[PDB]
Amino acid sequence: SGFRKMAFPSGKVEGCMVQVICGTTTLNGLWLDDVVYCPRHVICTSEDMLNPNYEDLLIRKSNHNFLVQAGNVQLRVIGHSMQNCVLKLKVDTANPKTPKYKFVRIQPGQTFSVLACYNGSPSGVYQCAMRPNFTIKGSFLNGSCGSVGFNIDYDCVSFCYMHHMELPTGVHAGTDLEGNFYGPFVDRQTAQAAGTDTTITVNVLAWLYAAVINGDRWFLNRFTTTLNDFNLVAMKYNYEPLTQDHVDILGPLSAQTGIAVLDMCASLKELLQNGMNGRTILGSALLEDEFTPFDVVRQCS
Amino acid sequence: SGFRKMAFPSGKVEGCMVQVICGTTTLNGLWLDDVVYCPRHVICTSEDMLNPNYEDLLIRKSNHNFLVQAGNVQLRVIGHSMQNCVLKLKVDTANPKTPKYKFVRIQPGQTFSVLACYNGSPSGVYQCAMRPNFTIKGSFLNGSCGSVGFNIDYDCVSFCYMHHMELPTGVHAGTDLEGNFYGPFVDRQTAQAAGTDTTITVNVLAWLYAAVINGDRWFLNRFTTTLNDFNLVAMKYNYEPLTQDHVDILGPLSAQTGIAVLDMCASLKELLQNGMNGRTILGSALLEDEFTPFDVVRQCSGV
Ligand SMILES: Cn1cc(-c2cc(-c3cc(Cl)c(F)c(OCc4ccccc4Cl)c3)c(=O)n(-c3cccnc3)c2)c(=O)[nH]c1=O
Repeated sequence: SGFRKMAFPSGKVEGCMVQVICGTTTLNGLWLDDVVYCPRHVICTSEDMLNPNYEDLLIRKSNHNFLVQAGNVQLRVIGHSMQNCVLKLKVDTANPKTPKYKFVRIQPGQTFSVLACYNGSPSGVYQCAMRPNFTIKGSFLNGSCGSVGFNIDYDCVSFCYMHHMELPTGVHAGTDLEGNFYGPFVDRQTAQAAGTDTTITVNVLAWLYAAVINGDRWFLNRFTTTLNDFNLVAMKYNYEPLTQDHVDILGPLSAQTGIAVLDMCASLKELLQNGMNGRTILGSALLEDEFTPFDVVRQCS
Repeated sequence: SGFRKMAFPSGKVEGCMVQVICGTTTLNGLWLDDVVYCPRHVICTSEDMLNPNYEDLLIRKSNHNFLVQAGNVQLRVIGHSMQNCVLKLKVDTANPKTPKYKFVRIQPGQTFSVLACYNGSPSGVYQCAMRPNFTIKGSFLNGSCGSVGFNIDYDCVSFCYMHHMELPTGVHAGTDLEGNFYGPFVDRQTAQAAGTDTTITVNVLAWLYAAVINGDRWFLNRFTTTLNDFNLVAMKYNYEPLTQDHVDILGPLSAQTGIAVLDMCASLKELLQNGMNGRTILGSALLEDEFTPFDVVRQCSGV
């Protein structure tokens, strides 16, 4: 048993991380086939960052302005192009360690693993989730731009995130591997603030089901609730509204434990009202919201 | 900024995980050079596990009782021997993906990454600590026996743990890569429980320093305690004693924040008595103790 926040084995992503240098800038790149993906703000000076004209800055760049290093091997850039906020460096060598991969855009509440990298060198891996305000609560230092988030299914690596910036509140914003930002954020040094963050309700419910599966039942009660009555209460605690889609994806966990989804919603309503009272659930003194219903069936059932 | 429970990149270890079958038992092995390491209890049946005579059981076994699958490529076992509780299986081929490595034994309070595997295929990675009662609070399902714990220094993998069994309270027991158990446990189906666990005090203090570094500062105060006054309070809440060596390694965090160690102990003592009751620190409603001072420095300042 036991239930921890497991990240995916990072081996297939480590083999793709490289260092991209342009002028005074050093950040990370993702080497897949003969393409290196990195944030397009690699081409900026600090003065550009307030209102960068990325099209104007890139057209002034030549291939030899970009220094790419994979280990002790320096790759030769033979071309470049921009796709949304991601720069794509064509190189004369395909990465022999290129795994089976594909690019995906995830939705809030979805989880993935982050391979934090510095100077193209992987340093640590951790699991996190896309927040409802489209930020992630990562751990990033200066130099970590270009780090990627991912899931691995069987042997296919689905890249879903590339790290671009840290917001003033210490939270992090980025793009998918097609250069499209998650949320209303831009790669500009102007004033940007994430909206109010909320708890991922469907993930908390899935986590309570995993608690019942592992033998924790102290929080259940004899109550039920309607869907609308639950949302009116939960939204008073800054929880995300639960939808019928969410009710449906919890069915397998409801059928495995014999506890109806709206019955577990009644338990959560009471937990929000009473707190933990010194107790814990799966070793946590608060309600965890970064385990998806999919993740629960994976590590548990 | 930000702080999360961070594991080492597991790639150098993923390339060493193989599957080991003996009869009906299936678990994981560590393939380094031309030797595959795995728990010795793989040779036991359910009736054997009740009171095993390992030297007799292994003597009556053959190289042909060991099926070793590395991905889809079979590995011929050309020899076998026991070192303590770890079975060593000589194979015909050295592992081409063998990293620079060494076997080390860790102490309670030290942390390491665990690559949980199932049928020789890596499934997930997570960071944990060797508890003071020599257990680890891991996440293991059926078939994870043989998963290893490790740290990485530069390019060198320091293997420190191999998973053997789960205890009745849901915690886990295992050995170093030389077969020596962590804690007072034996690899036999018998009645064994873990001792009263305690909180790793030096790790909590380092974690509170990481909180200060990230802007969570409400728990600070102007007061100082003594190492004797603090340890008298710590023993009452099942906290490990704070030694002078623990204060010394918190030194870098003390200088970088301006919070002397015994000031942070005054903050910790007040948190121990007055509780938290839902108020959080680094998004946690309890005191985390699975980050060493070195973990904090590596993650918060990249030193
Ligand atoms: C040259 N250079 C720069 C970086 C790098 C750039 C950034 C970064 C990227 C962009 Cl597009 C920005 F608009 C930006 O201004 C943020 C800001 C400031 C003031 C008001 C509002 C806003 Cl929004 C910052 C970064 O946030 N980080 C980072 C730091 C800590 C944790 N995580 C990410 C790092 C790098 O890694 N390597 C490298 O060579």
